[PDB]
Amino acid sequence: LIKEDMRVKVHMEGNVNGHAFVIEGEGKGKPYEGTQTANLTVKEGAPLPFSYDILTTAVNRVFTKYPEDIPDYFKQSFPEGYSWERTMTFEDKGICTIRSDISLEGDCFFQNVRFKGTNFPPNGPVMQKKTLKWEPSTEKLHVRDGLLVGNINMALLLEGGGHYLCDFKTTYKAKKVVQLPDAHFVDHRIEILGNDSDYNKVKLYEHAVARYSPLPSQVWHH
Amino acid sequence: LIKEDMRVKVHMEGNVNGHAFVIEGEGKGKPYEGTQTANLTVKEGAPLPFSYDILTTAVNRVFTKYPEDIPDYFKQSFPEGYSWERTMTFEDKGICTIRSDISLEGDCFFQNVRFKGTNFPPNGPVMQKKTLKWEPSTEKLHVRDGLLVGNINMALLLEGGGHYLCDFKTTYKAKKVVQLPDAHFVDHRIEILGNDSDYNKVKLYEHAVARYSPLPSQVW
Repeated sequence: LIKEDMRVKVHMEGNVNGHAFVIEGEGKGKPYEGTQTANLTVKEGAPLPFSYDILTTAVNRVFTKYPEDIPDYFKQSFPEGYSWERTMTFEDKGICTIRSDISLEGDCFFQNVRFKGTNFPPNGPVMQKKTLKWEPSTEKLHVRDGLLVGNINMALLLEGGGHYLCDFKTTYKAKKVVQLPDAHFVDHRIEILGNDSDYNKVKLYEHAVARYSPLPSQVWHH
Repeated sequence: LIKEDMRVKVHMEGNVNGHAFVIEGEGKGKPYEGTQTANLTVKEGAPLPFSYDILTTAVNRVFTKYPEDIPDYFKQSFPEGYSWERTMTFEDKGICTIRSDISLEGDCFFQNVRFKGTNFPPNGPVMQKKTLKWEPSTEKLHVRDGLLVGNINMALLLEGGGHYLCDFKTTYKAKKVVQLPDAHFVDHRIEILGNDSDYNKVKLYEHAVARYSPLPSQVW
């Protein structure tokens, strides 16, 4: 069903500090390898007056390397697929709320995303476009009320040095009954590989790998 | 100054939901391997009417394995040492604030700890003692305001299933100028190895290893 090589289609409709935008993307990835690349084009709202980086994580946990001893919530969901809802809570009170529907037609995932950012300060790094990138991250995942929940301490590296912090909560919800995993981790690294001056054109990449703690337990448990 | 085998001495003055208590500990560890074990004794305030697990992470990042290419903020700090302050913010409005001073006498670290906990629901997992253990964790650390800060999405496994969440923020402050690391991670596993039913006597272990991302950057 989910092949070694798969395609990606992204539509994103958004609004940040009252600024409306539409982004379209096409990409490819290796689902079992947890890697993918996408090419993003701004259809509306150009030139974006805010940091592109707030958008990149909204552009699919199907692209995560899962070891055999951890049930794969996301690959198991197909062909029905899944959706997710995320809150991005920034340390200066900027907040983003995102919802995405992940469907599959043929070899291509369609990712229909709704993005809203509000309350970013005019002098802050988002509106002044002072971010360089996201640090790589570790997402902690558990089951809460029957759904899969991920939490992350994210940090955007800033021009002139230093970090601008963001707390990520995502709730992932399969559209069919999938086998649920114990608490685990996903290591991430998201990166813009290339862009034009205005970020109207962007080449984006993510690598993600699921795992347990690498440290052995000292106490036997069932 | 830091040998491959080192000693620990713990003194904790505590108060949780108005319950006063004192804990003394003695332990040993391998600073370069990231492992240590401690034997803790409730000196005053026995028996504790809350879950022991809230206390355990309060009971020294000098016991973390740091690779060559990440500056070791904690190990550098000695002989002068370091202190830390942490906020534990639970999903049910329970809150802990903790301060710790870490000094070194001979081969023995002395960890002088003040623990304050408030606003735990009287029918919640902490006051009702329904936690099983902490999950293992990954702490993210970056420099802020000239000091080292770590954040963690922590979780306690519950009797009867599921997790009870707690967000950790820690600020670590060295008592001399040390070379500061770039943003990195510390993976942890804390475990109670053994206890008497009251938790008057607890054997406690932690393992921690510092690292960068295992994923290679695509840009130079």
